[PDB]
Amino acid sequence: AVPPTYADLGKSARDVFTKGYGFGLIKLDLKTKSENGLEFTSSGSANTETTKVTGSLETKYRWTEYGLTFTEKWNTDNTLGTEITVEDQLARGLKLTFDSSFSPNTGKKNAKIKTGYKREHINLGCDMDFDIAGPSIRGALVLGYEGWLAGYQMNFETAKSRVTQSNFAVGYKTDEFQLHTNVNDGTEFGGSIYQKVNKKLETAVNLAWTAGNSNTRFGIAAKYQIDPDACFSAKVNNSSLIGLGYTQTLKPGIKLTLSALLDGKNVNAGGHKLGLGLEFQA
Amino acid sequence: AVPPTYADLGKSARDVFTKGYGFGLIKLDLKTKSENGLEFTSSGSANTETTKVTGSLETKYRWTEYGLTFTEKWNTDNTLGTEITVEDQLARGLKLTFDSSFSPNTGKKNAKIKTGYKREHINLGCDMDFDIAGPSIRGALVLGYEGWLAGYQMNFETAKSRVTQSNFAVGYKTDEFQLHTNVNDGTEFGGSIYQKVNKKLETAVNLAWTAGNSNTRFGIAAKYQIDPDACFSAKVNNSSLIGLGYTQTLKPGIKLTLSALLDGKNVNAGGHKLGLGLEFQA
Repeated sequence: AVPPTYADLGKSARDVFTKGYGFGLIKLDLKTKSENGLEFTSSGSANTETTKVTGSLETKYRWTEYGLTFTEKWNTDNTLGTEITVEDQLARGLKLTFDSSFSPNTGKKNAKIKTGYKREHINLGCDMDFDIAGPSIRGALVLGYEGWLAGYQMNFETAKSRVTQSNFAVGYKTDEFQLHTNVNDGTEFGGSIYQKVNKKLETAVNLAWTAGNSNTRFGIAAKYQIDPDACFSAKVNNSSLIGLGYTQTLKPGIKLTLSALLDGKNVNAGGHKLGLGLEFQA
Repeated sequence: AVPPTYADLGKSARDVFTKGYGFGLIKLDLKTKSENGLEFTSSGSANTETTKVTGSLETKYRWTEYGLTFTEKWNTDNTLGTEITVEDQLARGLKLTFDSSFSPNTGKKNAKIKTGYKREHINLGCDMDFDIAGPSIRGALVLGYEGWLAGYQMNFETAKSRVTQSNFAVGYKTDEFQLHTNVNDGTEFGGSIYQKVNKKLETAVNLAWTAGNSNTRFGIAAKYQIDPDACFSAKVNNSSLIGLGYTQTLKPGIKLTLSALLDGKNVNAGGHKLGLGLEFQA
């Protein structure tokens, strides 16, 4: 197989915890993809406690004839963004992205070049961040061998002339099961198991702990596809948090989400938080 | 005083009937705004009778140094739209709007120029619709004299080369009282009284009837601001419809509306119409 990128090691397990829940938010997501042409994505988020409302729109065109993508982004902080991508064009599995950002308000310019090469057993990348703050280089390599996966990931900040990030991951990955472990910066240790237990049930267990501290954090989560139109998520962690999430397809490509976060204390006050999401695909 | 535009004759009364009700819709609006800068709204609307779920974004920038507004709209059905407005710029009370619509999916283009001039006693407008169907021109004039209002409104469709619309209105307007009458096309007769009865109560009566039919339609409506956070609307018409609407600010910038439309008939056969609106304002 072609292995995942370094960032995607452990992603499935991460998804069982993160998708299906949006506590303290009212979320609106709109997607309109054309079989032959423009793709439009907008997201809008109200935080129900701060009354803050966030927004972003994205326009993306695929010229699938020349392996090209052009994207334009806009958000609520007046941050503008363009991204050009070339994939599979100079060689199979090579991907080159130029990404530029502009902020009319502040005049903050950012540019990035991201390069990726992947093939059977190997997934490499190298991101370059051009900045006033200072250029940094992020490199990643994932090697795979009969279901096993080994990866290394680094960041170099040129102004401080020092690696400021050095991450290792080891894992094992099938289509029904995933083991992931990592240590960031010789300091943060993490592990996860992901299980596709049947056609209707996904489960995940997550662990995290830190050099020099004897405590351990863990979470257990599930996702149960009741039928093709309804989906229940439940998760607990050892800080005493319980998350619940329910997703209902109302009409093809329209889904509605309710979620509740509950704490390990009283319920006659501002404890258990709520969330609502509506997702529309065209 | 500067009189309203032709379209806004009778608006207040119309508002008592229309605002605070959304029967057979579930609506969700998330908005953020800035004195200097952007204003932004993303919207989602389910029609519970058609099962149709609609989604919208709108971006507004007011450059009030140059009398400019730019507005940008997007929806699910692929329609895009821009509106540029110049006001008070060539002369006091002059307003010019440039309006374009585009469909990435239909290829359907629409363009409009709307011009308005207003000043003491006079409000005149002229809208040009540059349609494939065919250009049409709408003109309007409203004169006022000591609280009285008289207006004429016409539309010319260039493909049929004939006036297809000829409307007269006569009215009397104070800030606590409004009388409006009109006849459209020598055919549709209407009239309305609006009363701001106190700081908390608005009332409206509407009449409508049609040449060659002896029947009359009428409606009575109220709008009662219970306190600054809660608002009740009630209306009845002589088709036996009862509308109820209730608007509550739950937290500053979060407003919930419930509304019911009830027939005069059995309530155990599925004829009542419900609605729910939630607005989130940053």
